[PDB]
Amino acid sequence: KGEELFTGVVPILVELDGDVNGHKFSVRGEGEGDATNGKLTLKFICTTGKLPVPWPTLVTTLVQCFSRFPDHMKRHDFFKSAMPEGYVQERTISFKDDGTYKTRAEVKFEGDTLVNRIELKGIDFKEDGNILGHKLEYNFNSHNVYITADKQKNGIKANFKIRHNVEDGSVQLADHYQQNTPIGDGPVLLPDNHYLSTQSVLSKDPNEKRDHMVLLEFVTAAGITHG
Ligand SMILES: [Mg+2]
Ligand SMILES: [Mg+2]
Ligand SMILES: [Mg+2]
Ligand SMILES: [Mg+2]
Repeated sequence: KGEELFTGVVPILVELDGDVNGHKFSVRGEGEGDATNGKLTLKFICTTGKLPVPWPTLVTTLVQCFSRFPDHMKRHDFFKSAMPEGYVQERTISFKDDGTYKTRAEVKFEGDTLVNRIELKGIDFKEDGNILGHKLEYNFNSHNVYITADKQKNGIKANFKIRHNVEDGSVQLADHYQQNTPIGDGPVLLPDNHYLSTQSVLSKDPNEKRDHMVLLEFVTAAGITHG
């Protein structure tokens, strides 16, 4: 159990219910994860019609348990150790000079499937800013996510800044503050100030008529040799 549950290719299910400035929407995703290789392959669909925000702004919200960990650090993998009961993942995403997403998700196994279920509330967005104005490019940069223990709630925190490319060559910053807490009541592995590195590629299914996002991710864990 724990890391043993990720030994092969694991089916994934993602469900997001969103409300941004009162615009409600839903997203459903399906695909597979291979933690041994740090590989994720997912396809997301907006089931309610058109997405009212850019797909990229939802990437980080839409399963860090799939990171590839080198064998010595595996005893610091909070995310797999909390499995299969899972963890709660909460974020405040503050878009620079624009609005804020508040997210609460539960990540856990439902049988053989790793499930990420999310509620997202977005507030204070500008009607013709980069988000509601859809001025973000359909691409994604690579980011490191620095993970620190928070042994008071028996979990981890992370702070990181996502850089979204804007169609005019500027970069829309999305400041992320993240908290994860186990759902189960037992002890879990806590990290020694490590980081997760992620790389993402966004594309489109040519046969798909619905508003959608195909996503391929690498994700790997690594210790901080120095700053
Ligand atoms: Mg719906
Ligand atoms: Mg988009
Ligand atoms: Mg890309
Ligand atoms: Mg939490």
